[PDB]
Amino acid sequence: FWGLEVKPGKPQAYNPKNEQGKIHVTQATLGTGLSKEKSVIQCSIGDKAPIALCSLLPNKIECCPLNLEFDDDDEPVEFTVTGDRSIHLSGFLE
Amino acid sequence: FWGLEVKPGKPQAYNKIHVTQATLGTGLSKEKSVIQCSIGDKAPIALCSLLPNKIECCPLNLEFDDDDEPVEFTVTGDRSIHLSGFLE
Amino acid sequence: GFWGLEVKPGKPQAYNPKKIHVTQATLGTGLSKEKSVIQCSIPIALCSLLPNKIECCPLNLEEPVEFTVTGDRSIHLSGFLE
Amino acid sequence: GFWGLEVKPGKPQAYNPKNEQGKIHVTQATLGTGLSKEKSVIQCSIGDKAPIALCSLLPNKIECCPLNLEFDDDDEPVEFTVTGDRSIHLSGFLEY
Amino acid sequence: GFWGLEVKPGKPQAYNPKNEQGKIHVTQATLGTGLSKEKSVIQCSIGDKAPIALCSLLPNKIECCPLNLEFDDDDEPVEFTVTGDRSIHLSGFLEY
Repeated sequence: FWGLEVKPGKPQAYNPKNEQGKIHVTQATLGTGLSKEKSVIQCSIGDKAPIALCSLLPNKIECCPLNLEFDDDDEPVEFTVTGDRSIHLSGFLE
Repeated sequence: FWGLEVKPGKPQAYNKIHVTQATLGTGLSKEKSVIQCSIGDKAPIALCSLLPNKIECCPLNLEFDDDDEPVEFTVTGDRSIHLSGFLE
Repeated sequence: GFWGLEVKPGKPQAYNPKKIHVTQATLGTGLSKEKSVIQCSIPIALCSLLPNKIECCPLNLEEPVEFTVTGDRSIHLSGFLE
Repeated sequence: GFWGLEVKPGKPQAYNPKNEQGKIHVTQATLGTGLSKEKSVIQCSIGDKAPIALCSLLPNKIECCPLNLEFDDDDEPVEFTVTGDRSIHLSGFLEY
Repeated sequence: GFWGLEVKPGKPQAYNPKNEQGKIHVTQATLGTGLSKEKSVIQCSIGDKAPIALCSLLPNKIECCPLNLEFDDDDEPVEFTVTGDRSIHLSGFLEY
């Protein structure tokens, strides 16, 4: 089992080399709070333009299935969350 | 086939298992039901969030291993969450 | 290798000796605005469909079955075999 | 190996998997253009058998849904039937 | 092996899978920034073939959706076309 809480108020580096296998990210879940603003999580692989991975809507869509693979070769990964609420990534190691 | 009803309130201990769905249990509560997972001593991670009368099930893709470690499922709200999937 | 199974509401339903991948529940025909839940046993909930909101959902599922559906509408299971 | 098929509403539409060079993985249904707010259901009947609903799309609520279906040679004639006034775009890939 | 592509609206956008070191698994579409409430549809054409809708995102209702598509050296120029005023972010992974 694998999980990471990405906080909103600062872009967050993640290093897949710290995991003993390939990371399967299979879900994003909205963290606690009262904010009704959309929460978007973006991903940049070293210094490339960020790509939006999903978009959660408080009281409508508070989780969504993903199917992403991060390995050693994804040098530094940078996760950025828009909005006032954390996004919980979950999945498993291969 | 594999399935587990996680009851709300008191954290539920568990321990290859493919978890592929969460479904909202019976009850009248309109409050969100969130299921979290905490490994051993680690901070719990939210696995999904179900909304009565809007989203009452969601697809998952989780793997828990043969070794069987210390996993704790915690459900927020007044309603059980039915995990389903299979074993290979 | 298509596969389909309309579970009607009311009394449950058996299964065929020979592997089945169920990958979708779809809400059957009807006017009922009631929640339709489908369940399995070996009695666990597989999914929950809401008329005029969520009328299908993706599944990933693989000795006695018995399917039972809650609600006024049937649920169409679909997928394939391996 | 991208694969896609637009199923038009009304008259049932026959599909022959023998025309594809591999097994067909259908993974998405997407609602076609149109102003109709009526639900769009796509059904599948293989042999002469009874049709099975594959999904149900709701204009301005749920206009696509993930699928995981496999069609091969053995699915003799497949008949797709769409309810409503809007086409359904099936997409996926071929397995060689 | 993370993979991502922002498809901009309006002018169709050519994509070449031969430029990637393995097979492309597209597994999500996410709605780009913007204030437009209009539907965003992404379509795909492989060479000369009529475009097929891959999904349909609804601002403030459905702003991402799971996909399961495979692009290989084939298709050559998979032309992606986005309806609406907002980019669509495709994400997924490479299979080596």
